[PDB]
Amino acid sequence: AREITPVNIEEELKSSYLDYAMSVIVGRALPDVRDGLKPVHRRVL
DNA sequence: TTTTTTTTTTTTTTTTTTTTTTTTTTTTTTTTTTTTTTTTTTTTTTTTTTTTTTTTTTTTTTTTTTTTTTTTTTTTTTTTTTTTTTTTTTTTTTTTTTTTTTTTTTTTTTTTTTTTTT
Repeated sequence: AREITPVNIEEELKSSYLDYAMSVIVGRALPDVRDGLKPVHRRVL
C-alpha cells in the first residue's frame, strides 16, 4: 500500500452515502415490526 | 589580501480602500376623545270603545288637449380591436415533526497582577 492511492469521486461518494443510508435505515429511524421499537428505545429499556 | 556586483527588508510616509460611529424619514404605539348598549321611572305618550256632523264619490252630460298619427334624419347603439385590471394554476420557499453531528454563553467567591485616571 502506497502513501497516496487515487480514488474516483463517484465510487467514494457511492460507498460513503450507501453506508450512511443503510446504517440510518436499518438502525436509527425505522422501528422493527415485531416489538415496534427503534434501537434507541430498545437500548434505553 | 583587497576590492567589486547584486539581493532584500527596512528608514519607511502617502494613496486607496475598508471599517465603525452617526442621525432624516415612514411605520408603530399609548393616550384622549367620540360612537354604541343596558337599566329606572317618569310624566308622558299612545292603543282601543262610543257619538257625531262632515265632505268627497258616484246617478248623468259636456268638451279639448293630450292621445291619435306618418315620416326624415339624426345618433345612440352595436361591432371589432386593443389595453388594464382581476383572478386563479404553477412554482418556490420556509417550518415542524424525531434521532443524529457539532458547538456557544452569564454570574458568585478571594487574592494577586496589569492598566488607566487623579
